[PDB]
Amino acid sequence: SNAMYDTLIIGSGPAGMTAALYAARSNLSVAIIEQGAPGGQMNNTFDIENYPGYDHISGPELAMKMYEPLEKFNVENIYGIVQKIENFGDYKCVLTEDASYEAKTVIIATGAKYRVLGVPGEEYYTSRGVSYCAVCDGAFFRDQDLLVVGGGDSAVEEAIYLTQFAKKVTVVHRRDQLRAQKILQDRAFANDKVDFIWDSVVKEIQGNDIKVSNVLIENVKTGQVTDHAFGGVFIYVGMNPVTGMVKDLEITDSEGWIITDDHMRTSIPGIFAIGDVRQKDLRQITTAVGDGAIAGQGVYHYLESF
Amino acid sequence: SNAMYDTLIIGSGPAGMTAALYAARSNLSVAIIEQGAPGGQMNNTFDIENYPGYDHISGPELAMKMYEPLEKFNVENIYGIVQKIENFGDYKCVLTEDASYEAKTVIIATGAKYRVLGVPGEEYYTSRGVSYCAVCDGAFFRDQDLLVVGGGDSAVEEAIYLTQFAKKVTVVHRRDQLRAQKILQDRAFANDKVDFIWDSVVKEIQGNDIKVSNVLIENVKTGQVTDHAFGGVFIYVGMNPVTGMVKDLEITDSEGWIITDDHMRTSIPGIFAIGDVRQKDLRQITTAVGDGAIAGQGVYHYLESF
Ligand SMILES: Cc1cc2nc3c(=O)[nH]c(=O)nc-3n(C[C@H](O)[C@H](O)[C@H](O)COP(=O)(O)OP(=O)(O)OC[C@H]3O[C@@H](n4cnc5c(N)ncnc54)[C@H](O)[C@@H]3O)c2cc1C
Ligand SMILES: Cc1cc2nc3c(=O)[nH]c(=O)nc-3n(C[C@H](O)[C@H](O)[C@H](O)COP(=O)(O)OP(=O)(O)OC[C@H]3O[C@@H](n4cnc5c(N)ncnc54)[C@H](O)[C@@H]3O)c2cc1C
Repeated sequence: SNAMYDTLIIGSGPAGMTAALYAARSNLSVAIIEQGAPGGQMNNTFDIENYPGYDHISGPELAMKMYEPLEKFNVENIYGIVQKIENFGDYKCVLTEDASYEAKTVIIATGAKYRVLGVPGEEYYTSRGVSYCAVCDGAFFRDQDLLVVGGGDSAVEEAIYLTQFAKKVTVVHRRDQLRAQKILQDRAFANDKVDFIWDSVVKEIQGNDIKVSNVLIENVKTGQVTDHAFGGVFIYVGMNPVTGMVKDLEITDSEGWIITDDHMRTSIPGIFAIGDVRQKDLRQITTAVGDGAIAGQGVYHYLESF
Repeated sequence: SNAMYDTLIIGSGPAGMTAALYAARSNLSVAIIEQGAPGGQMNNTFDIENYPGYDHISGPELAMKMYEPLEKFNVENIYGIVQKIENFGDYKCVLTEDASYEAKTVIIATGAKYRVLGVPGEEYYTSRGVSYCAVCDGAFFRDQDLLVVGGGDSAVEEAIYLTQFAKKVTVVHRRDQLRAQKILQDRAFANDKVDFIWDSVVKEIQGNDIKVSNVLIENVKTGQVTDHAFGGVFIYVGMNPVTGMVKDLEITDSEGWIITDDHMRTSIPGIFAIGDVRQKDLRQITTAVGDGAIAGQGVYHYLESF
């Protein structure tokens, strides 16, 4: 089994860990290849209040509470940064920067990464006033003032979604026009709680080491900086799926997200994808948990029908 | 909102409760109509070890740990047994045996019910040696003897899945032939750890008030009873989706499971179905949690595009 696993799972987020739980619980050889801390994007989240069974919990302690039940089920944890996964039909290879492992099934759970703005203080106050997920932390900033960065569909729709909690939502954008659909533009201009600052760029995010308190906004045309008071900032600039190690396999779309079906299975038989690395709409721990369960239990079926 | 909810959720299992969590967290009027105890089929499960974030936990305490965070989010809990849900386009009605409520969206989370055998002691030792779910409690009965009831695809495949933990698996069936596919029949006859008892019916399940210890098996041809020692019994006879209150809507299949797509939405716009009441393959708390999250967050989108 060391020479050839029943399942190797690339990634240790909620998805990968759930697939490992189900697959190993079914008495299969399971190993997770993880670059760094078990938890993924979770280790960057202050508080989480939309995972059922937990009123409130932080990223790291929930990651550990998901990881520790794996040792009981013989999940072998392997450090590594996967560079390539190649298919051989009856078996597949997964290559490290210094090792390489064989498995009958590969489950891809590498997730994605929120693109960033490049602003001093955004790293600092991330998940403390800075957020890239309105569905995620929007309910924490009730009756406060929020700043939304962007001018596409994502920024506008996430802004009017944020109107469900905040007293006011202002969006910044480095231009005088929106590139979003005219329907959502009209919907935004119609909502009272949203106003916008045109031809401007976020210069720097400032707070009191605890929360975000204010942001310095620079105007691209004039060049002068003015400070504004905001309880929160939400930025959406796009996201990067971690799919560099499956470019050879033609399982991704144009933007690089892996294509699967109801059963988490890929156009390549034996390889599955779960979680946020997937083509999907709602990217949450609850969705990654559903997904991971489906792949972990599907591994047994694929192996049995052999 | 009392006269017309943003969302009414029929059912209080993991699915319904997760949809209520997400929908209410998005600042929407949410009420759950539940017949009885919050938890659904969970309140019948001894131990659960495949829900991420919890090493081991019982049905009731996990149900409560999922329910209590709802009061914080203004989820209104309404007792009732839904008899009919009718559609009016912009709005829908949900009828009790004595009341009736209007909502802009209905989420159907009524789940299903495991059909039973009608045997004395099966009720008693349910989830204590009696189980209707091999994926669920199969990993508890490692290196023991297990009895599988049935002769279709479900019984055979669940039996050879049970070979991954048990030392031996014997299946009972009231006939001399199997009605399963010949491929799975051959696969079963090929496995060493499975043997079968033909032309027999389970007469009664017996134990020590804690575990299942033995079962009395009657032969349909002779009529004589013989006792056999089994650590576990797993029965699959089919399942009944709770879809009596949506017969009018043509959203079910021939067997009565609700048809949805990726987004949990039904052929009827505004009505969603989640959890085990759905047409799906893997029915777990993790799948119901994914599903419920998707519907709860989709309610906001459907309402906004109005
Ligand atoms: C600021 C912020 C706030 C959030 N708020 C919430 C919230 O309120 N609620 C909520 O439910 N979720 C929240 N999330 C999490 C969100 O749901 C994520 O999308 C989710 O954690 C993704 O899970 P996943 O397992 O699919 O992917 P991830 O957890 O992102 O998986 C990434 C993992 O893959 C590994 N990996 C990647 N490439 C390689 C490689 N080549 N080799 C080896 N390992 C590799 C990484 O090391 C990491 O462990 C938040 C995230 C962030 C960043
Ligand atoms: C013996 C047993 C063992 C199990 N073991 C496991 C396990 O190991 N792991 C695991 O993850 N899960 C386990 N389960 C649970 C399984 O995953 C279930 O399929 C799951 O709980 C279904 O969730 P759901 O919300 O989709 O449906 P359910 O939880 O079944 O939803 C049923 C709910 O709908 C309500 N309802 C139905 N009709 C009406 C109506 N007309 N009006 C009002 N309310 C109505 C009921 O009152 C109930 O609250 C087990 C279940 C059983 C019975």
